[PDB]
Amino acid sequence: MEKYCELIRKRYAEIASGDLGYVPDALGCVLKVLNEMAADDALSEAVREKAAYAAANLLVSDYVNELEHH
Amino acid sequence: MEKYCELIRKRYAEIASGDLGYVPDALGCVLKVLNEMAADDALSEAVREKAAYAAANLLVSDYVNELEHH
Repeated sequence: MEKYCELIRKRYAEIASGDLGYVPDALGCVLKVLNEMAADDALSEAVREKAAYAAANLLVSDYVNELEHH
Repeated sequence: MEKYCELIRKRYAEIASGDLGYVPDALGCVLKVLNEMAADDALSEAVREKAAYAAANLLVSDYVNELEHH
């Protein structure tokens, strides 16, 4: 937990405490956000690429059934 | 796979084909990128928050041992 920036640590504490809700489909949640960023022309190409690669790598991994997760 | 943007589908095909490398720690890879974005003052606060929330949610989920991953 220590390696994460302040904002992630804050929001982690808030999900855990019930100040924020929790999304049980946690892999789906990360894929949704990474997909939005990858597609966001308002973001730099470097940022879009970083998001895209992490998403693609997760899909090709065995953590997700990339055809049928959602 | 169909719901993802073109960039993610392209990079997925490239990891799968060997035009790009693969990162076996796929959950670590998504957490690293989300953490970089969450901390990036060059990105809008809305974008930072979307990245932070998805990362925090993944950490609190049981997909990752958030203290001891990596």
